[PDB]
Amino acid sequence: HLYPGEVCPGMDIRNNLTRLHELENCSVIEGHLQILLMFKTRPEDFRDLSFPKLIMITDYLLLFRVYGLESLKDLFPNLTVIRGSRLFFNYALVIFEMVHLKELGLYNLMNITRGSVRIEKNNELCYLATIDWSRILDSVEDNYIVLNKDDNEECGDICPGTAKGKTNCPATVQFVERCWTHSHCQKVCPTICKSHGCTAEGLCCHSECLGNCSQPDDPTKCVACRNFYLDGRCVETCPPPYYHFQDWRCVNFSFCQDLHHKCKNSRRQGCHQYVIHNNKCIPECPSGYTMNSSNLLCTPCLGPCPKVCHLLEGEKTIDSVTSAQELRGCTVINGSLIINIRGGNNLAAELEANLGLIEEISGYLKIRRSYALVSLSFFRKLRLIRGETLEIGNYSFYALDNQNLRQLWDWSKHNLTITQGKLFFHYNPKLCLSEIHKMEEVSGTKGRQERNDIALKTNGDQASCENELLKFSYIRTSFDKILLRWEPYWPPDFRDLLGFMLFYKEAPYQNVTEFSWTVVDIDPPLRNHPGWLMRGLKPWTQYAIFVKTLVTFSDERRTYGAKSDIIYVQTDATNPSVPLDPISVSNSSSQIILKWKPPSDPNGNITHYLVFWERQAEDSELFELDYCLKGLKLPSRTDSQILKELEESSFRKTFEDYLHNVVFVHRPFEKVVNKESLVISGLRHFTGYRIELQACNQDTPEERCSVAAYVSARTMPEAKADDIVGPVTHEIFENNVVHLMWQEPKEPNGLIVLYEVSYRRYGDEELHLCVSRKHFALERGCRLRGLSPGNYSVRIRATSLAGNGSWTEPTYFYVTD
Amino acid sequence: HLYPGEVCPGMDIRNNLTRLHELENCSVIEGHLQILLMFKTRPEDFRDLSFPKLIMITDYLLLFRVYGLESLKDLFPNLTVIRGSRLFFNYALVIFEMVHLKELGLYNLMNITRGSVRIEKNNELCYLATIDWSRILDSVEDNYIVLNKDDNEECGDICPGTAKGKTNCPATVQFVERCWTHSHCQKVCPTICKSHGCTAEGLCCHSECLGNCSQPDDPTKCVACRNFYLDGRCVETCPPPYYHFQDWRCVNFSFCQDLHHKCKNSRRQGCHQYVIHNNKCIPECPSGYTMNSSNLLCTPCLGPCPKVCHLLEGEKTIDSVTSAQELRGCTVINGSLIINIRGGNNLAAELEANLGLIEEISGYLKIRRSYALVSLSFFRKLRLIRGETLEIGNYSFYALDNQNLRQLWDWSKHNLTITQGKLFFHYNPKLCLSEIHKMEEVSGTKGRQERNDIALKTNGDQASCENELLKFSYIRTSFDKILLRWEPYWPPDFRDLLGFMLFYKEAPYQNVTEFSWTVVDIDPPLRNHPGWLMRGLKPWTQYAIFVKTLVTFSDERRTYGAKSDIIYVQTDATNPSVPLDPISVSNSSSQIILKWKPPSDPNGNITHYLVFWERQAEDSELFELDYCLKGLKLPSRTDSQILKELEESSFRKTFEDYLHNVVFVHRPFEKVVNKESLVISGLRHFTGYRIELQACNQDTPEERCSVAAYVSARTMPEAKADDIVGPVTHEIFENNVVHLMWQEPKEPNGLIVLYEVSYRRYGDEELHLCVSRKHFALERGCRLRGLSPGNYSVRIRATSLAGNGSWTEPTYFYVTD
Repeated sequence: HLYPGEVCPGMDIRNNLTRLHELENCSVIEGHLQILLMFKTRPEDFRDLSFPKLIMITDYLLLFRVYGLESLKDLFPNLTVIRGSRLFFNYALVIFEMVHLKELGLYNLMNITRGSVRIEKNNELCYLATIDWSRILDSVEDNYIVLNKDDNEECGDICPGTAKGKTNCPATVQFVERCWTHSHCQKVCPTICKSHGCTAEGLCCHSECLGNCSQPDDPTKCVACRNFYLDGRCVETCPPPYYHFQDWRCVNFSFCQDLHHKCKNSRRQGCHQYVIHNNKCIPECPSGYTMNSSNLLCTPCLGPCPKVCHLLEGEKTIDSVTSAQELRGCTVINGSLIINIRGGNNLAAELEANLGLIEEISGYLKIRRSYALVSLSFFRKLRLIRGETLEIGNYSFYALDNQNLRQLWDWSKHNLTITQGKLFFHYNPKLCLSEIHKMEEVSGTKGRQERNDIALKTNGDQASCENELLKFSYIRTSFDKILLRWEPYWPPDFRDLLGFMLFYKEAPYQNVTEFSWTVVDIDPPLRNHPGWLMRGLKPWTQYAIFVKTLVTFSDERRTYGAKSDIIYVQTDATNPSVPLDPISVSNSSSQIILKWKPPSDPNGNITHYLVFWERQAEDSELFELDYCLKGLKLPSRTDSQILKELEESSFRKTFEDYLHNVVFVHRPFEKVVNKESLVISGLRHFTGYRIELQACNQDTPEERCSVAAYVSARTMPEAKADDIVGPVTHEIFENNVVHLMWQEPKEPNGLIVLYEVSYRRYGDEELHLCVSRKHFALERGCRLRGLSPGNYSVRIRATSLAGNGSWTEPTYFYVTD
Repeated sequence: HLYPGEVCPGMDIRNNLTRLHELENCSVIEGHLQILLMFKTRPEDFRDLSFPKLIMITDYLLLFRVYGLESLKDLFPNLTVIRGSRLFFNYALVIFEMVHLKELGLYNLMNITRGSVRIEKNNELCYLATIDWSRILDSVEDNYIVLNKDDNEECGDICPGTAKGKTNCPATVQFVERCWTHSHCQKVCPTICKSHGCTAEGLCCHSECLGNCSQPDDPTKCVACRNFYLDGRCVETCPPPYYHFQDWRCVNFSFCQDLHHKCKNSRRQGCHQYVIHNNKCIPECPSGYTMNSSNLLCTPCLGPCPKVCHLLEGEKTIDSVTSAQELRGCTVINGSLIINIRGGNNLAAELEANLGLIEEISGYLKIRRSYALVSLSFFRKLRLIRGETLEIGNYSFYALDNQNLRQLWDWSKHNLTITQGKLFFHYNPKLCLSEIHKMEEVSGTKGRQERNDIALKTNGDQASCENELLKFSYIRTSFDKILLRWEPYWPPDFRDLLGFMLFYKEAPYQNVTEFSWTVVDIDPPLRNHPGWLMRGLKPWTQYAIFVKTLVTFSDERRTYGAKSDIIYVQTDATNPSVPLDPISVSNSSSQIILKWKPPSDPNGNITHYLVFWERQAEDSELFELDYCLKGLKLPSRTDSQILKELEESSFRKTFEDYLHNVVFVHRPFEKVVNKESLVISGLRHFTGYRIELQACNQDTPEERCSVAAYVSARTMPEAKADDIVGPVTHEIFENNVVHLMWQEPKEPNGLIVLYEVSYRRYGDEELHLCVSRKHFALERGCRLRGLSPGNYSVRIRATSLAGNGSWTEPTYFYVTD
């Protein structure tokens, strides 16, 4: 009971109202309701149309360009709740371009479980601002209501009550009215119940009811079930032996089994092979599980487990990787496959990932005009071709007009078989007959092929199918060049040899398979080991080299020629480049940190670095030239943007190039090992130092390595070393000739630039005086003259390259009056 | 005189000082002086080295990593001016990474004509901040002086004068000294002369001297010539019969002629074929001119005129378009050409532009492993191959291992000949023997080719060389589909036919040459005109279709098969899409402008538009429902961003798709022709209008076209139409029953929502009152009661949907007391 009708799967009404009355009985839609493209329909047609039994909708509702529809108050008078199991572009209710629509009329919808509402292009619709979307939908932030008649202030939304003081329903927030139509207005239950709903008297329903109820506190009287529906009784969870189905109703095993039976054979278009798992009738077994036909339980399959991908009409054409995406993970293909890859990028890897798990093809495989393919290696696991379905002429393998196809599979490792039909190969220039004969002997189709089945004049013609072997004889290397030699091969008829080809490329690893190369041709020898010499190689790199002959195509038995094996050759090393960014920082009196970067061109492995730091004496003129005479200086020793960027970069690159073809051949030094930083200790304070830096790779056997990079730094001085020590003695010979004998700061910051002497009469002003190095040396101190007799005090300060010093303690001294 | 030595071309000193003394005599360098990579050099080596005669340098000066060089005061003691004719990376003086360098010493350089100075990485160089670059170089804004010993305050730059009051040279701007070394300091001439210079006494030189002079006002005593040098006499312009040479000196015809004689044969590396033009010995004739061997004048050559491009060692390999750029504009190639184009983009057009002007190849042409080439059409003007140089085997044309080569040239239009040697073709799958035989008959090489010269088994095998013709029999079109038929062709042996191929592509123009396509295969008929039906076409487009047979390669005489001619087929038209963005704007009482855009899918040519505008009556409830009762409303009728953008775009695209496969079949209207805008006239003021808009393409023969797009608008009202007209009459029946008989605004803005009446006692307050439509209709005016007797005035205002009106004139009226 609880539903007079059945459940109707969602449909797509279009272009005729005769399909709309299919809902004459059913009350719940376990699909989506879409009504669109209704042009000839007139408003008089909707006057006598209603679906009062429709209550529950699972997925969503869509309306688009339905002429003659004025309001839904009659179409869906009892639509209670939209479950929103599957959303339409993240929308559970879409109303788009609904001309002639005046008002919604959905006054019986209270709950929308998922999604938002998108109403747009409704130039006639009114009654939108009078809707409490907060009470209807839990999360209203995803709404979209624009370009309507209520966008501009034009809708006179009037709902019952105003003639009697605005009764029959309340307002909410500014306090604004909420109403659905001109006759029916929105109903809001008390907040004391979240979503169970309330009756007319306001009494709340049972916790299991959703939206509406008939008798308060009765799970058997709900109209909608919050969790699951069961024989007219809402329940939180379906007890055994019932399984939750479609997220809203509970079913027995028999129904799911019958649906699966329908889906096997008698359900072609998009049926779901329902299997029971985790007490849920899921449409399909999830990842890492398999379906067992006995009872349809998603048992965890061990390892790769079958995923049969039945093809539509038994034929699929793979043009690009996107078409292969739909086939991803399919191990067995129940049909025939066609490959027509004309172009793309980085193929044979994504294709291998998507299709490598294929293990069987029921029908036939056909490779046709696949220009970008180079090999069929991407069919990693392909083992057997059933070939139950055969093309015209009873063909199982069809290869045609492949330009770059060079091999099918490695037949020293791979196994394959074909049951029915015969092979076919035409217009495959780069595929020799050797693989075709491997197919006749391996696939067991030797007795099946007949005349004209395999083209003997268009397949093995332009291909490279050398069978003999070539051995390198003399190999020597160098820092730049490489000389190569091999045994002189001659075909049975010497006139049929055109020359050799040499291939080489950068080989960082050893995973080179020859499937991007530099080709160099070599003339035949004059009937003397033929060879070639390289010239443009980069030092200390591994190279992959192999030589292939080139023989003309005589009409007689093919002289297949010889191609050597792939070998790896490593170039020698040379002296590295200059280390980059040498920066020196002083943080102590004798500790200077040094930072740098590895050279841009190591040209080998950098075994050790080399740092030379030498003490630099101070400048000569700082000694014999005065710095306090009139006129001096304190020796305080401490697209245009893109175009200019390219110009500067090219200038720097030009100088780097100049540094790269130079053609190479008692100071305290330390060899840094595997470290890019170095500190120094035991240095004189505040002294200029010249730092020469080198990078090196070879140490013991006649060591030779890079050229030097220079940088300089000065250590931090000592604030104490410049202080004056010793009593300041005074002596006058005849007439106030003040001689000042006092010790010099024999440990200064570099040197003593000048002295300053200041003296002051008691209660009088102090007068200062300079003392130069030359004057101090010649006088062995300072000489003062023209001073009035009395008692004075002397303040002496010393200056160095660091800066001004500290005045000594004022030793007051009295000259006779 | 004026120069004891000759002029030395600029060189590149490197790795040994033995090349430096080559300047023992010459005094002017008409080149560039670069000294770099001097490692083993010691400072003692520079002690006894000087070049006092060097005065004038034309291009620039470069120093880089010259160990042992302390200062240039001895190297270049008389370098007066650097002309800077050709700059090094926009720098006329580069000093980079000069270790051991202390000071510049260039105290005799005054003028730098062009470029700036770049001094960088000089951790020892000082005397930089004491340089007046403004006086030296005219434009100093391009200087670059960083990362030196003067960047940090570490150089005590001291220059003579301080011991004697800073004399012997002045300062300039803060006022700062300018000096070159510790012994020689910069000399600045008085501003009264711009650049002619001054002597020791300050007297200015002649206007033609540059930098320095010996006797003031003497053009014959200058050291450098401002404009041009001539036999020790500076001159503004060289008079005839002398021509300006190298921008600084004048020469006779004999010298330029001898230089050209040296250049033609006995000058291999980079000589300039000097020709006299416009009184200048230019290195080469400019664009649009030619060289005549009689007198070497750049006469204007008529039309394409020869530009012979002699090749280095007679062999050039073209790998990419960049390699072809160097050959651009060359009409005759004196050498041999090799083509090895392996890849690229949009080839055969840029290559044709760069190389299409070639008219002759002296040596041989060789196309080898050119995988990306499709035809030799880019050799537009190639006519004759001289073939004086032949490879091994005496070959002139060498084509080898070309995968996509399909034709050489069209031999109904092109002409070609080859003098010496024989042809060669091997491993050209897509080139049939027909063109090779065309070559044997056209080039005149039929008698030269011998056995094994042309491969008969590896050229015309995989190619498409159909010779017969196919004629279409039945062709009919549709709006979407196309059905095609042709005459049933059968080869001589019916078993050798595999099927037909059909090609079609979008064909906007008719310049289709079949050289991007969609291929569809067709099975042979059952021995009944074979044909195909199309399904995925876009309406109203022109299609290029041609059918090519596919016949197996029998061992007997080739059944070449038949390919039809390229034909152009145009699909039918259908009803267009909806017009985009319909916007309506009101700017008058009856004028409303309308704007829109053409439909996105015209599906033909839009002959005319269709606009339907209908008057909409006002809402019904506005009449019978009061709007002034207690409780009312004034009817004031007026990466997540990327993901959401893609979601919205896909939603719109889904609805457009829904609109695209609909499968199609008395109002005042007007057909707009070839106009996207429309205005309307003669409309009631402030009335709702519904506008239905359509696009159309077919008019007379059973017209049918797009579906409607809707939009609505309202006209602007009249501020006068709402005014009240007519006297306001009053009458009291028994007891102050004030009846107000006055005319209604029978022409309102939509309708009269309500009236308001206000009356006031003399010197007292005014009280207002509403009047509803129903009350006004039933009372035929207003009724007033409960009013004290006396003299009053009435103010009446009318309201409409536009808004509040204007109160009428207060007509004071007296009721009996």
